[PDB]
Amino acid sequence: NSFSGYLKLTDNVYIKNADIVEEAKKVKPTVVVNAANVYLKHGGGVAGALNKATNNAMQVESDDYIATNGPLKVGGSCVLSGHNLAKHCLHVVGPNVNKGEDIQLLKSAYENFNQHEVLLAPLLSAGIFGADPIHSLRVCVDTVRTNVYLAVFDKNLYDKLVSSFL
Ligand SMILES: Nc1nc2ccc(C3=C(C(=O)O)CCC3)cc2s1
Repeated sequence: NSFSGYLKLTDNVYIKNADIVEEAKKVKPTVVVNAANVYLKHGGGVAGALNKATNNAMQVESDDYIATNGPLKVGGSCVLSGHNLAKHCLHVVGPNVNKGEDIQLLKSAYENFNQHEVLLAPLLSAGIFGADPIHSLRVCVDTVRTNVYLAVFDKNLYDKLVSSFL
């Protein structure tokens, strides 16, 4: 299957009201982005959901990556297997502003997307990380230069995001 049902916000950013787990299972994109933490512990939010959809194969692989390479930096990323969701998973660490991490690092986090021509992604630093989701979409639009398909689960949030752009 291919991406379908997205609204084009800019020349390279698309958005859909969808559960990113269901989009990944259907489309099996070349790259799905995980909203990760520095130790790749996929406990809640989108990370917990993507890891559960791989039946914990993502966490076992992530633990081996950490033991061999050490933790990521905030604003950094690594490429691991996408398992059943994608060819690759790009694990990207946005700042956790609820813990005093600098919001400037949200631009650095999205810059990691530019190494891939097409990605399926969530909004970074939204949810448990505490950033305003409409600010996260603005940083995405201002920073990502490649084609990004953003999936937003919550209908109320999706409608707010689309209204801020159109
Ligand atoms: N299967 C899924 N579990 C989750 C968990 C969290 C989310 C989040 C957002 C949303 O797109 O609505 C914004 C903040 C967190 C999405 C999904 S899809």
